[PDB]
Amino acid sequence: SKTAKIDWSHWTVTVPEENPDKPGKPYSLGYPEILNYAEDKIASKYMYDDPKDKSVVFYAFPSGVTTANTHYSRSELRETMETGSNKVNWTFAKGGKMRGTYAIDDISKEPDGKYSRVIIAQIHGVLTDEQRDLIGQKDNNAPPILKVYWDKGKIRVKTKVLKDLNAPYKEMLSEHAWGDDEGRNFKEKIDLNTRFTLEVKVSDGRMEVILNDTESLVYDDIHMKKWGIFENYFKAGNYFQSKTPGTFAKVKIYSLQVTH
Repeated sequence: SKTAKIDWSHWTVTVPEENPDKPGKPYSLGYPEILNYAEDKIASKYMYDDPKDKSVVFYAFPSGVTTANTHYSRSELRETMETGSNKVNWTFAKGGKMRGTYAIDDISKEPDGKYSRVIIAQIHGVLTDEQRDLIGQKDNNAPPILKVYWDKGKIRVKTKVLKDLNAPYKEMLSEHAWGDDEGRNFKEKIDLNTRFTLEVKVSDGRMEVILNDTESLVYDDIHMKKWGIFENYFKAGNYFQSKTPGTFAKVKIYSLQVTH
């Protein structure tokens, strides 16, 4: 192929720029209009081809336009395991694997001279409509159980923990029941402009993140078991973790594969 190996039939994209038809909401493309990204006057600014090395660039920066739970701007893919649908999602028991080949093509520094941080892969929980309505929530949001960062020359992983292990079901369904773990870093330093591979392997009660098919960070304790009540979708691209004026990142993806 002349372009990156990304199966567009299983992703939507949200970008930093406002949707003119939904003031205050970021522009997005799903299937099949997402295939037109190179020619879309809005999206092609933020998701575009590098034909020289067959990558797709995800370019993001603080735009002031974000979605409801989001807080930072993004140029990022959201997995649709069923082409055309947001509502079909997977449990950890069902499982899933995502493989991507990435490079951090460019990124800003913060005023203290340290690089800005960027989230390049996630697993995001999502409530079913039945769960949402059980607890009376305004939308289907649920915590990002996995966030994978590029952070000052390392790949860093953050996961969620259940704060109270005897919390009842309806409490467990709320984001307030889930806190952050302490974070874990891969040993291998990843410089800018360096291809690396990420693989995320999810199965019942178990989440594994692999860098360059060498080191694995494995999550398999009680919190992964408790997390089984959620459905999930993968995310990949550039969820940019700064609002400092003038900051940005560009994340290249050469290959992206999801299986269930």
